Amino acid sequence: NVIRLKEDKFREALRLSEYAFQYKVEDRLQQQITKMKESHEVYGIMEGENLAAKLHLIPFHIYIGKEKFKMGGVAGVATYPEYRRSGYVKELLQHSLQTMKKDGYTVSMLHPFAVSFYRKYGWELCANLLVCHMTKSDLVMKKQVNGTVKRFNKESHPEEVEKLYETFAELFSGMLVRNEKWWLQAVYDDLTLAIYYDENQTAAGYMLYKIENYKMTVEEFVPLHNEARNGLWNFICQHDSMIKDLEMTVSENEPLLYTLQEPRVKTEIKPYFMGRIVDVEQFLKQYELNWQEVILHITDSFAQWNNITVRIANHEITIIEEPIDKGIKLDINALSTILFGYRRPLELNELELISGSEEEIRAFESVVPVRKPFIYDFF
Amino acid sequence: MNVIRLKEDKFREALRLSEYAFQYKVDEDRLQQQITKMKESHEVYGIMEGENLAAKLHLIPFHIYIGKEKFKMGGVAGVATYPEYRRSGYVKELLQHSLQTMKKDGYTVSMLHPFAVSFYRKYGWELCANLLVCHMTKSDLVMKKQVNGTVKRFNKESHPEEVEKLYETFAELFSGMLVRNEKWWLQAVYDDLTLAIYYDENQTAAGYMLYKIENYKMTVEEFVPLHNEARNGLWNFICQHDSMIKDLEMTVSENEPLLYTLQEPRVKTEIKPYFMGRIVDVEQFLKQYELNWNQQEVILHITDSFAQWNNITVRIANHEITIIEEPIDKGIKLDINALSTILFGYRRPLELNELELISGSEEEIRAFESVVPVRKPFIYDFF
Amino acid sequence: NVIRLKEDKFREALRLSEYAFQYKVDEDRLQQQITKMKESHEVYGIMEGENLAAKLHLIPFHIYIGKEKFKMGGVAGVATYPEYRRSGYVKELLQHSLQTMKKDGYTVSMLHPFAVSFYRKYGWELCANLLVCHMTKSDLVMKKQVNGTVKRFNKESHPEEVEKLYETFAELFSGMLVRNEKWWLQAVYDDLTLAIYYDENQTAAGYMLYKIENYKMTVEEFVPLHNEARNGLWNFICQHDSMIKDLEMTVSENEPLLYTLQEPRVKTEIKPYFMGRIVDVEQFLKQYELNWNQEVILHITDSFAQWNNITVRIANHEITIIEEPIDKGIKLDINALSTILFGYRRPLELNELELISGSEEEIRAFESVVPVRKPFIYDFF
Ligand code: NA
Ligand code: NA
Ligand code: NA
Repeated sequence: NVIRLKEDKFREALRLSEYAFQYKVEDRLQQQITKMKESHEVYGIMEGENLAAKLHLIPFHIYIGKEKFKMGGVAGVATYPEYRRSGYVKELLQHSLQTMKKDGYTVSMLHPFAVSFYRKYGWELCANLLVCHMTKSDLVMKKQVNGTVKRFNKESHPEEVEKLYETFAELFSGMLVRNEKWWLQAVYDDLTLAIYYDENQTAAGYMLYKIENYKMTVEEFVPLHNEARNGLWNFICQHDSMIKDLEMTVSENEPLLYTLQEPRVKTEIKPYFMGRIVDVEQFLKQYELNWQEVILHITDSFAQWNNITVRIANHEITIIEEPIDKGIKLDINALSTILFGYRRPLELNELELISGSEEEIRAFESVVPVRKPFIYDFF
Repeated sequence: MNVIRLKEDKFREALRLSEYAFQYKVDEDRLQQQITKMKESHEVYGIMEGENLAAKLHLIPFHIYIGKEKFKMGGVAGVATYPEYRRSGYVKELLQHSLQTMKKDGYTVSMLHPFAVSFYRKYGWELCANLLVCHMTKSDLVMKKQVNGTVKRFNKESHPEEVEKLYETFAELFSGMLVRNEKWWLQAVYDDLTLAIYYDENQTAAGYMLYKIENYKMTVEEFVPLHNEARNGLWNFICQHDSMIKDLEMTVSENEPLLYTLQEPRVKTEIKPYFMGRIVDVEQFLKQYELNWNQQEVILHITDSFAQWNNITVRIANHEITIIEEPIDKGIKLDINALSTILFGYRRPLELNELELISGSEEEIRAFESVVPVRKPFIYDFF
Repeated sequence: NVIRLKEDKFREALRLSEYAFQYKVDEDRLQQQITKMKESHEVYGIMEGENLAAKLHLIPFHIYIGKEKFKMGGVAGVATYPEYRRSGYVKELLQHSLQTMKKDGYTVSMLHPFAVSFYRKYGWELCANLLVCHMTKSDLVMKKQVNGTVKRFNKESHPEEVEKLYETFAELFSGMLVRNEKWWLQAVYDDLTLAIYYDENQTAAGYMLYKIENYKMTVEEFVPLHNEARNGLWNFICQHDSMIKDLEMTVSENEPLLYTLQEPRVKTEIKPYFMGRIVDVEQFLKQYELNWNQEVILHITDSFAQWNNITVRIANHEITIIEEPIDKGIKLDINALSTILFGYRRPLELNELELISGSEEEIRAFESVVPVRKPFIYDFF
């Protein structure tokens, strides 16, 4: 059934992409082709002579703290409506899971067209974006800062912005590992980069932004300390004559709004991305917790191999082959969201999506690290 | 030297100032109702410019829940001045006065809704609670599995005494929730809204909600389930209005998990800073305040520029909260704003360190963060 | 289960009307609802415990199907409080309303649906459209002048002659309400103004009901008996040209007025409006005149009104009921019979739509006998 698409069928694949996501790309068409050859694994199902459905699996890595996890990005999932009754996407999604397990992808992330559809197959919401809007009046400067701000574009890409990013990302779970090639091909789009440097010319924070029709849209705001935060804010304030509206995309852990003269500004939390644990035993081999014991009875209706019972005790992870009626029963969706830090054991317990004794939940709540998830990227 | 406690004959004049300052006209019937309110449950302070009331402030005696513990709370409300008088900063005088009164009377904490955050920040208040407002459409109203209980409806004239305990058990989960007697429910909460209680299999109350429906839109102003069954219970009740509504709007705490359970959880969801709180007397406040003992000593050097009795150094060690007389350079330096918002649970010692509004060693602050309870602030009332 | 509500519960019923339909009735105007319900409504309900859970009003009516007046049961104000929706009490009430209508001799039933799909399940079908069109100032172009005159009237000046005008119009259609003087005053007038066109001889020829507010004339009924009246009424609308920026008119699908404009391409929508149901087929057919200008046998299904699961013999200018089984003939349900007999959807259409089965012979014959009268209702309840 499921075949790995070769170079010939790529135009056909993109014709389905163009149809499902209602856009028309002609010269930029060869970029897509290339991106696919160079960094995607494109999977399809044929009906007769025609490509009926596709899925892309992009090899990635993510940060869960300092630890890098091989992560399989699911993207461009699509089917022509006439073949929807066949349910080809299900077959493809199952196949990608098997491929991932086989290649050593412990974890998967995707951007849902609908959440309920991927929820069905084990993916779960795992990260938000905070979008906040301010106006001209909000642009009050903080105390003068000693360092300097400098501006760059795709062409002037400074290698040092990559370190800044890494330092930031390691504070979270689910941030994408950005190589130079990623930065240039995916991050800049139509944006302008600005880096704040401290008193002795050390890079300390960065932002990605654009200005059009009197609106500054700030896509990434990354300060490593308050000085950097202050330095960058002041830089923004220096645009006050040009801008009527400011829009910023940040993490929930970003405390900038609090410092404003009038902190009651428009601020929306949008669930953004979904994640999934692919190979549990292999995932927990890498995952560091916080240190009576914890037994997890994990269920997974789409990936057979995650139907396991796990023992988290004494700085160790072990698989209980023939378990007993004791410990926490949970879903792969629940496990995935919990281990990303998106929902807490207690929360999903209140919601009745995981089960256990009062004591047992308290123990679980205690081992999962408190680190919050975030992803600044798109695919 | 300027502030007087307004007597009954001036209450009417105060309301002409209220109406001017908050751009509304009281209905003639309500006027006497607003006077009674003020006579009974408000202490109204003003400053005169000759013959006329120039500025005013209401101190409302309240109590709040911080966990299971009830703190005497000074509700600051109706702070107003006429524009022709605004140059003289009468409001600053009134507010400084209310603080002196609150200390005299044994209030430990104070809360207000600000016309401007910046203004009250200067005199010691900080933000302490947010509201989360969310908007759904008809297509979001998908039933959850059926529960074996039932929902009943109520109005002001049918006020059921179980709602009071439903509220209380919810409030006790948070910091800053208002303590509500019958009078308060009847006079301040129902407004134009409808009450609906969920009852379990045994006809036992398990959760409530307050809402109204106008022009195809349900505004749910309070949603309070005690457990998941009552959450589904009330949710399915909302859903049973599917034919009636295009739009739905709920005001909840950032702790309400309902959103996560929706078919398409990416709905419009906005966190607005709502309310401000201030510790009035630290020493008295901390005597009532349960901390989280589980790993080194924590000293706090507290600065309060407008209440000098809070300019103290605090020792948090053993199980005691002691006070240190000797001037010592060791420990955390923070101000009363910082301390208030921390103890409300609104911002963490860690967050305020990163922002450099408090200061100490990594270790000192790690242990500060450790002792302050994980409880979340919330307030559902308005005054 | 179902009780006929007494005077004493009418206040409680209105609280359910205020809830389900989202409105607050006035202090004084509350009593006029109570009165109306006493006087001309049969208000039915089910109780859960001590509380009213669900309600249905049956309003005794009569309608025009051509010149023939049929007794009509108007279903109005159907509602349930949401915490009882699981109990399906509205179903119980609709079933009960059907039995009553049967026993009392109502042959047909009409209602305005909050949701069509709901009433279809129980046998009601769409049976009438409204046509709404909007014009602007530049559309109010005078026609040639006519010899007749127009007079304005209100609730208190109610002229008897409008009643005959309405009747003459009503008789051309199927589904129009029979309007007594009382209905006119208490339901038709509202806040509207009656204008009447009189001809050369000072004989009433047509009427309109309209209101003008914030530069919009809304015409809710436009009823010219002949073209002189059409023109006369239209000229009267045009004299308001310095007063209006927008003109809204509700008319029957068959009102040709728009064809006559300078620019007939104005905003114009057909809206499905009302629903009807044949309550008792056997008794309805005894009054229903057909077209005999060849054998027509109908197997009728009605999953909600049991007494309607019959096969009708219609032929030899006659009406009989075949107790004997035979598969030959037209199979249709009550929604299909109902919509066909009002003249809303032809047999030919419903065949193409696979909603009725049979041979070409029988269908073309069926299409032949059902008269070509178009349905319409200018009223609301
Ligand atoms: Na981005
Ligand atoms: Na409220
Ligand atoms: Na009408």
